Amino acid sequence: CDSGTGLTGNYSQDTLTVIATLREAIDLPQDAPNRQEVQDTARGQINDYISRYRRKGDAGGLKSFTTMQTALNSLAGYYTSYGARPIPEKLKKRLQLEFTQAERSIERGV
Repeated sequence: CDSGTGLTGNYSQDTLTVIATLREAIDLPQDAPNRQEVQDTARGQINDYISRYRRKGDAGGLKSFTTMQTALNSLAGYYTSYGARPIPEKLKKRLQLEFTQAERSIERGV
């Protein structure tokens, strides 16, 4: 589609920045009755990070990075035929688990 970019995967800031678009998609303001469209913009980042800036700081235990791949598969699951139906378990669970694992964990609370 458009593999390649200039991403630099700075660090943590870049980690939340990417998921931030995802977490915003699952529950974007009422100014976007198309959680799927906004997700499209995120897809670009994926190709950029995964298809241009895959390198980073893989300490060999990153629980967040592993989720990015777990939720990624789930995300695209919702965009399927654009099913405007209740967020499936794997979607909500992965997005919730990812949103929480992303938002909750990165938030540094527990």
